[PDB]
Amino acid sequence: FNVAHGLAWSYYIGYLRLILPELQARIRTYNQHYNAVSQRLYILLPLDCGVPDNLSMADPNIRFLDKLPQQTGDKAGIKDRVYSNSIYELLENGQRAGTCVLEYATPLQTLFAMSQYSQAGFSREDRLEQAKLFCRTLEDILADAPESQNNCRLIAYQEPFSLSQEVLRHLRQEEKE
Amino acid sequence: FNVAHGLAWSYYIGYLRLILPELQARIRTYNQHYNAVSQRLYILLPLDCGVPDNLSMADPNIRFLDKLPQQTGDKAGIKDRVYSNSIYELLENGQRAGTCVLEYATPLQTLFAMSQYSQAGFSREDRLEQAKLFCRTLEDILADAPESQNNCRLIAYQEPFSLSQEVLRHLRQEEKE
Ligand SMILES: Nc1nc(=O)c2ncn([C@@H]3O[C@@H]4COP(=O)(O)O[C@H]5[C@@H](O)[C@H](n6cnc7c(N)ncnc76)O[C@@H]5COP(=O)(O)O[C@@H]3[C@@H]4O)c2[nH]1
Repeated sequence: FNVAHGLAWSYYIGYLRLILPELQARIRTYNQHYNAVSQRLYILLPLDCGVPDNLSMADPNIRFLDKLPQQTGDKAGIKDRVYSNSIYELLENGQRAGTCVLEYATPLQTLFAMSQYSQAGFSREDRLEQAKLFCRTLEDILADAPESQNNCRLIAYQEPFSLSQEVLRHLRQEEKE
Repeated sequence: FNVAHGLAWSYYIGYLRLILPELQARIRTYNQHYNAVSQRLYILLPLDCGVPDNLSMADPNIRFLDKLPQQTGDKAGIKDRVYSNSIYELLENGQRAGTCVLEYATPLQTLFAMSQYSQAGFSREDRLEQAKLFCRTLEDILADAPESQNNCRLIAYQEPFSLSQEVLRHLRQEEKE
């Protein structure tokens, strides 16, 4: 029916509510320790199309550089379950034009897969509007979450382009203020 | 409305479909390498109550021993995202009566949390039947999944007891055949 609403709240309480409070603290460690990546976490949400696993192939201008400090903790009986993220370099005309923490909204690929299996009661036409609904309920969550306080920026998009440009646009404008 | 159905399918396509095919292979590595833990993955699903993060406190007789070999791979733009599980010793009258890979159905604690936040449209009364629905749709998935082929056993339960006994019951009976 409306699976996206539930998955958005799962994205909050099982991930971002966990890693947002300590995110900025762990970026400082990397930058301070390494000779710079900006503070926010940038989450890609392709609405129409699917979610690749390697951004470098989704857009060659998005080159991955290094990892962050891992985040560990016991969650649901697994001692030292570790949450890790990735830092990507974004190029423009062969020039390093940005650096930041970039990743896809993993639940989006769950939706894409569920629209294939039969007994999920989820048709391939509903896919777009569910991706839209997911992108939006998550927006409502982050505006009034105490954990989200200039922590992350949603990058929604739909493709009939170049992704590296789309993320650059969000980077360039958060530096404006 | 009916959030559990969606979360069950998220549990399959984002976790068990990933780690079940290689699970048994990675258990052999541990046992063969370490001087024994049985092959299945045992997933706890408390329906009424919540999901603690440390089983040793949920039941003192469930003592954690060691970890498995980590499982890594790129998923949604995070290079070398790692999935790890935990191996627990289960005691009986102060005696080591079992060893296996044990964990909670993480989505269950997502449900428990969502029943608190206001704008999730999810009341605290619906909690039990949603946990029931989650336990069941997942059963339907594992019966006809090609990835699940004597890989894991669901341990559902509801508490007005001793958990270590409940898991032992499932261990003792899978050894009967
Ligand atoms: N991008 C990203 N990186 C992460 O490290 C990460 N960890 C969680 N999540 C996303 O947040 C939510 C996690 O909630 P939960 O863990 O309760 O459900 C998860 C979780 O129960 C199960 N799962 C995934 N990894 C593990 C794990 N290491 N241990 C147990 N369960 C896991 O599979 C469900 C769906 O995961 P994803 O569908 O890949 O995206 C998850 C999910 O939407 C992550 N997203």
